[PDB]
Amino acid sequence: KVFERCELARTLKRLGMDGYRGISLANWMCLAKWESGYNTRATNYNAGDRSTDYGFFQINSRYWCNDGKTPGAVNACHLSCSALLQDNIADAVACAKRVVRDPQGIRAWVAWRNRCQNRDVRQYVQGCGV
Repeated sequence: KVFERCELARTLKRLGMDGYRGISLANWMCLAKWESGYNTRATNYNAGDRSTDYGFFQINSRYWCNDGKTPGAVNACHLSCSALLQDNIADAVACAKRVVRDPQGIRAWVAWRNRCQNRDVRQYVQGCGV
């Protein structure tokens, strides 16, 4: 599913993502925009460590989900990676909350640091009424 900007903003909000652990909704939006363009079926394989990133948040299989084909994988989110390619984002949001509970916070995602950190991200939610 390819969410439309404000449709995702409103949903992330009802799922308690706005201000989750100090992270603004505009920031979760910025991450999602650069990670998948709001596409829940997005995937990216990493030849280096043989892992794959899944979903709109691009959650990696080496540490967060189990896809059954990644060496030395840990399943911190305790979920099949396939659960993160679904139209219903409840599981992706729950697993994103776990990722940010770690010391690094949202800085775990390189795209966020390169494209969102310390920048104006208000555009991501302006007009959504959130």
